[PDB]
This record gives sequence, structure tokens and C-alpha cells, in this order.
Amino acid sequence: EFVKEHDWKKCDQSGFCRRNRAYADHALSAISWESPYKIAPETGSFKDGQYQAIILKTINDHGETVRLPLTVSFLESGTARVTIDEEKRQKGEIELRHDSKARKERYNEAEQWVIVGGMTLDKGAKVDYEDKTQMTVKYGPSSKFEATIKFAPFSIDFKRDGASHIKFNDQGLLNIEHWRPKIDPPDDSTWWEESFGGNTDSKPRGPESVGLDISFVGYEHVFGIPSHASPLSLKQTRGGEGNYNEPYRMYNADVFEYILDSPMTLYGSIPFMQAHRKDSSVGIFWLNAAETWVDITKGKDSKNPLALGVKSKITTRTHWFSESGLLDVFVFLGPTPKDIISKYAELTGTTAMPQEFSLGYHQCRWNYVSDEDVKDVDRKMDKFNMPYDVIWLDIEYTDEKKYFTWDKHSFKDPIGMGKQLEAHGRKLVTIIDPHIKNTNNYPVVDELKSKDLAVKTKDGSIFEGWCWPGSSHWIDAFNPAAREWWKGLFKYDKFKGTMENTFIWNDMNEPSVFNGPEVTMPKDNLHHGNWEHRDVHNLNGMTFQNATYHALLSRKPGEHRRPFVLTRAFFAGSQRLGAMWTGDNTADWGYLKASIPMVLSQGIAGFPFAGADVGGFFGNPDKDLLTRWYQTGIFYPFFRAHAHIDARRREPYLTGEPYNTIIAAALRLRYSLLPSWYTAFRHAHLDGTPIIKPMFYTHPSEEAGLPIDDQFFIGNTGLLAKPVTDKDRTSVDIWIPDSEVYYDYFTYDIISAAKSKTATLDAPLEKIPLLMRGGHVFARRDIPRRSSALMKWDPYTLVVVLGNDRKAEGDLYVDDGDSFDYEKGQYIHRRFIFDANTLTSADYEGRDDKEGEWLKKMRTVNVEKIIVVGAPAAWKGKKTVTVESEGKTWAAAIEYNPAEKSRAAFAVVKKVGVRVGADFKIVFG
Ligand SMILES: [Cl-]
Ligand SMILES: [Cl-]
Repeated sequence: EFVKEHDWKKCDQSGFCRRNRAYADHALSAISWESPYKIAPETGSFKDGQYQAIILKTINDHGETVRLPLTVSFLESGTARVTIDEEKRQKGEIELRHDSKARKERYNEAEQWVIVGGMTLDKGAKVDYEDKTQMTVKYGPSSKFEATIKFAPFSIDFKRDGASHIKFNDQGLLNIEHWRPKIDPPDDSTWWEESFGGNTDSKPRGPESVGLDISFVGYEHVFGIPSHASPLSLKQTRGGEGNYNEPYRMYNADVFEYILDSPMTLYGSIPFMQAHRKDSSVGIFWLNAAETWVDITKGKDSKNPLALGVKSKITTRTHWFSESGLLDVFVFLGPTPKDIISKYAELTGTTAMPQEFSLGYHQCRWNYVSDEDVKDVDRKMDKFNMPYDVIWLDIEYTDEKKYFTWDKHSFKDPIGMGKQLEAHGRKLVTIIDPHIKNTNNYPVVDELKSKDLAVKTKDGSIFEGWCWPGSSHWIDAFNPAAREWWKGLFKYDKFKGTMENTFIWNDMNEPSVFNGPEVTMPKDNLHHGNWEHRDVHNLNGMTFQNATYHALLSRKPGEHRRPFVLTRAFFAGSQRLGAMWTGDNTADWGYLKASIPMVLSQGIAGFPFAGADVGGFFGNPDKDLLTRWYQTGIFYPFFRAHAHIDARRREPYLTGEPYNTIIAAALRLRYSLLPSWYTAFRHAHLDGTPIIKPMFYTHPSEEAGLPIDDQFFIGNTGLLAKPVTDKDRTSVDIWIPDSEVYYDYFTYDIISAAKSKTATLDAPLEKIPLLMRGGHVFARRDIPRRSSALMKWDPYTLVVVLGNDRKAEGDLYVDDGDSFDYEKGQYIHRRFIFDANTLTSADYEGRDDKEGEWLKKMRTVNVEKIIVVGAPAAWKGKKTVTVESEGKTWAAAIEYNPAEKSRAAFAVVKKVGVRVGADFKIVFG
């Protein structure tokens, strides 16, 4: 590695963070503090779902003002948007220092990058009341939501169900740093040039941060703003036992040996926060791409939040501030977690339909050293009956760190290697990063430069800095021209050695710059549009993943298929583009434990296709740690083992017995559940539903679930997992959320019924703690195969899990896994309902029964086995069920097994013989 001992700005070393914390400190200390911002009421108009007005900020004691245009939008979804800009900058009436050509206006293209829907204004929104001091707009479903805009001082309260839920500027922390010239007087130490990390930011605009206090009234838990090594329920940041002392930071960065339990930034940022309490949820999305900090405090609503004499109800106070751009905030009023995340996904995108194979097990390290190493690992996985889908090539596969090349010594036959993988339906993933080596005899860099596709410096020169290849330039993927050029580099006939099973890993896209400040670009670099790097930093990774995504749609004439791209850096909207992982984690138990809250936070922030490196990246995991890590990793939506260059080889067959057998059983469970995992991804695509779901999401009425972040439900299955993540543990305590019956997935032991509680479950090394909730049906594939592609035509097993209602529902989505034919209806989506002794299968969307090639071939694929857990006693002695499908009726044998000790009664129907694409009805009893 280049950097050994890294320097990260603490809040006090970030000028605009210092200024905004100081602004908060002053406002909280001041007596009868009034925000110096007022709506000029005569400038206001409401029409057709939108309020527009001028906020006047008073900027000195003479009462001089600047004009800050306000726009409040009320969207058909019931979401609201509040935007504040700065008129002098809209007009261009400022002067940038240093003869800079940077844009004068406040960055206003975050919307262009992030927002894909949800923007229709609600012409049903209406002013309920309006005088010279305030106005209330009714909006949302049946006009149930209200926003009360107070003019002087400016504030907005967002209300429903007879209460305020979210307040803007209640504490008076609104801060829009208006443009000023650099003048010596007739505290400005952070206003202009700032130095850190071996770099001086020329700061041509001076101060321009935007900040606001957002209060969540009556909420004691807030969630989101990934990525951090931190609990799902976010910590306070202004001190106290078990709290942080610095704000959560979002400034995508390459953080060497990142630590646990910290508000420090990691590699990606999604500035979306939710607040949840029993039966009420709200949220905000802060649409800003610049460095952003969020302070969080909790206490009573009184100015001294520890005062006596006041009601105890807790308000969570949050203080958001970004270096530049618009103040631009979306407000979600729920009332459930599912509602909020759905509405957020309508705005920023749902999860892309994945390549099916990408849900399988990925095998990676730094590095497989040759094409022969790759082919050998492939063979050994099969020798050891460990299924996997993809083998990965880290940076040593390239010729001297030039992307779009292969090391000729070590990778002489990449097509041969590809074809070997293709023999089991397996894939290859190759790393490609945004740093393009600055060297002679390299057409990729020649074109990057001559076509003006590289990121620029403060004076418009091509930026140069160091990364893996040494001296490099960076693709400016903000430029559509750069994205279009990038597409051309990936065609199979151009990127020699690649073929139809080759997909792509994007890394170091924060961007990582080894000699740059905080290992990234200078803030005064310039991008396409003449935006400063400060304006757009948190978007950078996403623009690069975007470029690569679009490059993989078609790589030869007539091809049109789903990309698979892994990214390190990301933003709101990256869910449209592929997977993420949590970067360079460490081979230790605390990082295994921490992975679960991190991966959960990803999904509730609308980017669920997420995982952590299995085994941990840095170091050498003990055999038990590695084994437990597989048992956790099979529940990551993105499931990959990876290891640092100095770490011992740890392909899973190297572990030794008994670990090999336990790891193989974990892999087989992941594969068996693939039908249900894929269906979970379908729901993420349809409406932004998380793939693995925390308790707050599934059980919004159960208050005790709010701080729980070590257990989760899988998709739409009712499967409740709590992996073991502690050394030498041989049992686990699972929180049972409700009064439903819960069954051990493996033994059908009844773990709980009738009442929410904590249950202790035996959990030796060989146990994966996994429960099945009553009321659910899920599909699996029992026949073990070497890869997901080799399962494609195999029969399904349905597991029907009954509680006392003897009623259940679930679903199964299947398609060709690769094309966009799903857009034209070429898929199977079954809704399974058990009710009144009958299991039925119907099309999920109610479509009437034109079959393409894939649908036709699926006519050979059946449901063959049904297992009913919690089978009623009345079925005892009955030797058949009656099956009806496609006009034919027949008996199928059923085996009834009575309850025994704590094991549930269960019944098994074998050789059901019904095609999965057809309606059916099966009557029991
Ligand atoms: Cl002005
Ligand atoms: Cl749910």
C-alpha cells in the first residue's frame, strides 16, 4: 500500500463543518435565538402543487438582506420537497477567485443524476389557511398531510394524525452561506484557502455551505445514512456514554483498516434518514452530493433537553450540513417503514433486475495469479463439492496495471479460462478502475487525453496523480462523452480476452488517489460542466459504475442483457446499477458482527444488493471464524469471499475438516434458497422492498424491535435468521417478534408460539440459526448442483409454514436471469396461498393465460414436493391429497407425521408433478 498511516479530517479540520457546528453552538447558547431568515410573504404564491417565495436572510446589523428563493413542492406520492437556492448565484453576480472557470451557480444536477420518477406535482394540494404570518398546505392521501410554513422566523412543520412529526428550523440552525468577496476588515480563518493532507484547496468560491436542523418529534430512533461501521439505530454525536463526539460523515473515501463503531466516512454515502417508533414512521432524503455531516442528539423538547418541569417525550434533533450545492430535501410521512422506502425508491430508483448468477457464491482474492491458478481453483471447488458461480480477478491480472489489458506472462489464454468456466455455467469477473495509467504505448490513455475525457485541475489542466499504476489520469464519468467512449472499450472484439461470461468489478472509484488529500482528489478539481470536485464528490463513484453498467448492456451486435457490476463507492440511486460491498474489512469477530447492521442499513437506504468480504479482507481468520463467516455470508444479498494480498490462501476447501463440511452445508443452503433469494430481488426491483429486512421494517408495531440489528427476515419467506457472530458461542438468543408460531428450519422444533419473547436456540459451530414464521410459503430447490446455471431446469419444493390460522401466503418469481424479456411479460410469478385445507398457485399479477423460448422450456419444470409444517391433526390417517392442474385431477401420496415432543406435526407430498407455470389447486385432508 502507498499510505501506511492515514489522515482523516476530524470535524474541526473541515472548515465548513467547524463553522456549522459553531453556528449550532451559538444558536443553542443564545438567549431567544431567532433564525435570521424570513419569508417575504408578498413574494409567495401557491399554484398547482407548488409554493414559491423569497426568503430574505439578514446578513449584518444594518439589516442588509440577500434573496434565497424557496420552492416547496407537494408531490402526488404524498412526499414533499423543500429547496432553497441563492438568487445572486442563480444570476451569476459573483466573482470566483484565482481566475477560476468554476460554475458560479449552486450545484443543481444532483436531481439529474439521482431522480428517476416520483416528481408529479399534486394539483389536489391546497392552501387550507394563509395569512401574513403563516400558511398551511394540506396534501397527501385524502389531504391527510399538512405542512405549516411560518414566515418569520422561517420554519416548516410537517404534520399528520393530529401531531407534528418533522420540523425544519425549530432550533434555528438554517444556514445558507451567501457569497462574499474576500475582504480584510476595515472568524474568517476557514473561509478561503485550507490545507490538509499535503494539499491546499484554493477555494475559489469561498464559503457556500448549506445546513438545517431537522427534528423528529416524538421519535427516539433514527436510521440510515450509510455507509458507517455503526449500529443500525444511529448514535448521538455530541457526546455522552456510548455516543460519538463527531457528526456522522459522508465523504466517500478509501479508508485503510477502517475501524469499528465510528462516525468516520467509508466508501459510499446515501443521505437518507428514517425515524421509527411504534406504529409511526417518517423520513427525509437530503439530495446533496457534496461532503455532508449529520449531528444527532436526543432528549426532551425543551431547550435544555435534560430539564425538569417538562414532558418526557423524546425528540431526536438532527443537524445536516453540506459543503456546497442546494439545500434540497424530500420529506416522507409514511406512516410505515415499507411506505417510506417504497416512496424513496420511486424517486431514486428500485434495485435493477440482477443477473441470476450474481446471487450465487463469488470466489475472490488478491490475486489469482495466472489463468492456470483460476482453472485449478475451479476444479478444486468441484472436487470438494463446494458450489460456486463466479471467480474473480483482482488487479494483478492486468499488464502493469493498465486496464483493458492482460498480463501476457501470467494470463496467456483468457478465452480458454473463460470457456472452462462456461462448461459449468460459471462466470469471470475482472476488475476495472477509473485510474488510467499515464504511460506511452497505451491507446486508452491517449484517447482519454485527446478526447478531453479526464478530470481537470483547478486551472483546467488534465489532473494527474498516483494510484496502482503509478502516475495516472482519471476518467471524468460525469461527462456523457466519457461514458459513451467507455462503452466502446468493453465490446468483446475490443476488450480482447473477454467473452459473454465476463462481468466487471469497479473499485477505487471514490476516487482513490494515493498522493491526494484523504486519499482522494483535490476539492478544486474541475469536472464536466465546470463543477468543482467539492460539488459532486459523493456522486463520483456512481457516475463510474453508471458508465460501466451501460457498457455491459450490449458488447456485440444484437446483444441486450443485464449488466453485473460491483462498486465500492456509491450514492443514492446506485441500486439501479449493481451491487456494493463494504470494502476492506478485517478478519476478526467484531467485523463479522458489524457486517450485519451494515448490510441491513444498506437495504433500508434503498440499496440492498450489499455484502461484506467473507472471511474479512485483512488478515487470517481462524477456522471457526471463517466457518461462522460463511454462515453469515449466505445471508448477504451479495455473497463473496475475498482476501488481501498478504493473507494466506483460504479458498474454502483449504479449511480442513470438520470446517469443510460445515462450510459446504452453508453453501448448499444458499443454493437451495436461490429461488427465494431471486424472488426477494424481484420485490426489490418492483418497489424497493429490502432483500433482508430488519425488525423495525417487518414489525412496526413491536417497539422492542427498534434497537435490534443482529437478526432479519429474508425476502418474502418468513425466514428469520440470527447468525452466530461471537467467538466460542454455542447458543443464540433470538428475539421472537410476535405471537406467531416459529419453527426451526432444520428440525421443525417449535421455538416459540403465542407471545413475543427471547428464545434460546442451541447453536454449535455446525448450526445456522434459522426459523420459519407461520403464515408463509416459500420455494427452494433441493437437488444440489455445482452452480446456479445448472439448477435452472430443476424441480421446486414448496414449504408451507402454518400457524394456528392454518393459512399462509408466499410467492416465486422466475425468468431467464439474463435478458430484458421480463419487461415484455416473459416470466413466471406465482402467488401461493394456503387457506381452508387448500394450496393454490395463481399468477401474481392476475394475468390471463405469447410464450417465448424460455417460457416454453419451463413447461418441463415442476413443483414436485410440498412440505407442510404445522400440519393439522385432522390430516392424520389420510393417505392422499387431490391435485388439480390444467384441467386434470389426480391423487398424490402424502405422509403425515404427528407432533413429537417440541417437533411440529408436518406432512410431505412427494411427486406432485405440476408445472410451475400453471395454476393449480391441491386439497389436503
Ligand atoms: Cl440578494
Ligand atoms: Cl415485509
